[PDB]
Amino acid sequence: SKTYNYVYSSDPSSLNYLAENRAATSDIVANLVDGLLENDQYGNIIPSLAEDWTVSQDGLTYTYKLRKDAKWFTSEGEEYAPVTAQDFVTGLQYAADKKSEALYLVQDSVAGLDDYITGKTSDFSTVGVKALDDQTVQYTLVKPELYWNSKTLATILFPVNADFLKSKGDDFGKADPSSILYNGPFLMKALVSKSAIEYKKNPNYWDAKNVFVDDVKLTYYDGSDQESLERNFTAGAYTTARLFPNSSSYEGIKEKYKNNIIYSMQNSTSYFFNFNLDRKSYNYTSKTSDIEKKSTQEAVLNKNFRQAINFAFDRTSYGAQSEGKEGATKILRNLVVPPNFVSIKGKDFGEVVASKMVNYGKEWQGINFADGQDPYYNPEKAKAKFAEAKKELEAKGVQFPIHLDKTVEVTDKVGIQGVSSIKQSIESVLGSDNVVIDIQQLTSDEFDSSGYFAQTAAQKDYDLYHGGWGPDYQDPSTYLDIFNTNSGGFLQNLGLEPGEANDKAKAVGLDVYTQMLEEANKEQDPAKRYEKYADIQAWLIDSSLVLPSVSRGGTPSLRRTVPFAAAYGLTGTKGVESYKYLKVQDKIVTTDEYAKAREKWLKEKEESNKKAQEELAKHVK
Repeated sequence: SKTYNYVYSSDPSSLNYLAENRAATSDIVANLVDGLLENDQYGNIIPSLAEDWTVSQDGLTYTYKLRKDAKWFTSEGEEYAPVTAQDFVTGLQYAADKKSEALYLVQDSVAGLDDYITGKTSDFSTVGVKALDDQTVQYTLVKPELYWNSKTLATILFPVNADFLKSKGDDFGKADPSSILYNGPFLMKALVSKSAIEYKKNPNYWDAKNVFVDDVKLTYYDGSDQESLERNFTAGAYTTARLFPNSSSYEGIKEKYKNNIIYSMQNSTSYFFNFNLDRKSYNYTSKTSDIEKKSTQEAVLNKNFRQAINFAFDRTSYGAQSEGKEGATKILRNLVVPPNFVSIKGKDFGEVVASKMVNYGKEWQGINFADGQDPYYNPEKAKAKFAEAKKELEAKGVQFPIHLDKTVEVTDKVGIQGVSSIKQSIESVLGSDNVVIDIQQLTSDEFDSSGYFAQTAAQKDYDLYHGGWGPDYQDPSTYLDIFNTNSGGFLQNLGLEPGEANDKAKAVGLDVYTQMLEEANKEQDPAKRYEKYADIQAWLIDSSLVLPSVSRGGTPSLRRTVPFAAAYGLTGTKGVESYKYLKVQDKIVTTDEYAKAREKWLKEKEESNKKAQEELAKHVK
């Protein structure tokens, strides 16, 4: 038997792929449930449960033909029932009925779905998903979406068996392998909080031939023993290992593995810092007075203040805490939309955003948004912006310094160094008589419930947050919509609730931002549409409501995985998240072997993408 062994860091709150928008859930379910389409090794969208599909000439009707040999299985591997088109009707009705946190992916796209979710109608037969027969599912959209098929790689568009769902009721989708049915490459054999996630290859999966490992075992990793990754790799227990050049052990590791260290490419997941614009919870704070809390509440609404923090935040120093001195810039990401995410007549998105910055003030003159460098850090600009913020805030009675709470997990030693670097950088540039970053070290449970797994904006217990977005579909709106005041998926992390559009959101212009998103979304020509989203991304950078930080990837590893065997996707949950396609080998890959494979993959990706674009036209009516 061939096994992949490594670690995981995030336990899921549930397995409810229809109701969750957290990667903690979809990273797991990517291995357990398939949707209509998936990815190949090159990022092409290829058949999954749907063996064929058509789109109408007006772009509003998508029809999918499901393969007859796809079945649902229990967690023990027993066949439950064939997959049918009705399962996609069931899945969408359930996502709507449960008010899924990912409803923004479909609520404004599928005909009638907004009316049903919001109570304008009560009958799901008016919603644009239909099972025409057992093998044929048909979606009806409100407007054309060239990116619609990419959306089927998001879990809210995955199927569910209605009888199983009914039998389970509120038990459906709990963090228990028996809470869902399986139609994907693996069965979940173990899901143990703070201990293990274990997958077993499903021998009767419709595409079992493309699953090259029989078992996947992930041991819980809390960040307290970073040397354990290479230690267990070298002992033969892990298949891969992420290296930490700051560790005392790195000198010896690099001498042993001089020809084996492999750096991954930066990918489309973007991280950024944001502020809590309407903080309600103060369990984790170093502030002791209402004047301090009100002073911070006022400061985070002040644009000059946010820009001063932006220009005082040394991203190189931050990156160096995990990547070491020489690799410090390899992870840096300077927009929310990756600069190469789309192109506009051959110009990259980030270049167009840079072009738009000329209208947002001298403080952005000459900015370059390329990955892998820090265009923000600028102490003299930061100090000048802060002086302006301080005059504005003092006129309101604000007391200085402004204390900003940032949380970190007590066991997460690299994360503690990261946040310590941001404290040092900001306080060094602006002065601790002006800003203090108060680091709150929390237990796992406290870190989870005040942050990523908080269920309301009111439970967010911090002034600064560091989270990120993985794109759900191939359009800049997947990133830029997450701050809109009507339905933004990231709004709670800013302390705001979708719908409200309250005084604080208006104070920082997020209502204007939301209106801009609405206008840009109406544009159907891709070049024009992308140009409008570039202006929207420029507005957001200028607003400094986000402080772009890092991406995933760009990091060193040792590997016994076969280079570029796995699936890859720019968006969705069927790429690197999936252990389908992945292969393991005995030999530790060399840097030179990886480089040769990378150049081969880069060349083949362009050829394959061109073929894929050709194949697309055969599907119109």
